[PDB]
Amino acid sequence: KESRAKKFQRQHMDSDSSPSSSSTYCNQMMRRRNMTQGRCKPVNTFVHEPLVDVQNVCFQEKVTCKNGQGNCYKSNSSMHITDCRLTNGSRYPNCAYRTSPKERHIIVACEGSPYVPVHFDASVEDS
Repeated sequence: KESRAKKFQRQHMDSDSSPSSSSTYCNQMMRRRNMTQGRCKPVNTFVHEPLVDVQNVCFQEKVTCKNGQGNCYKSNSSMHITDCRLTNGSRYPNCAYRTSPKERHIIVACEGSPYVPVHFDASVEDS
């Protein structure tokens, strides 16, 4: 009863929660999202925008992927997100990140049917 896309949602898509995330949000969240299980994540970037939005991206714009195909795409515009990068030389099992409340574009790799983001690449700075 599980799927791939769904995993991506609870992976980077944190819309559920509200903005203004400065506290140890990521520091823990990232770990609570089953991302620090067994090991520690070097970096990450949550999202404060609704999926429906990110999804439209795959239909709004498109971009190249690691392989070199149009498997990737970029949001037609900026989007609320919560930066999350390791800090204090933290390491597994320890995991400390710096929650950075910001809002900008993003690039994700959508696939399958329907066309939804099943992976996250990295956030953008500007158009």
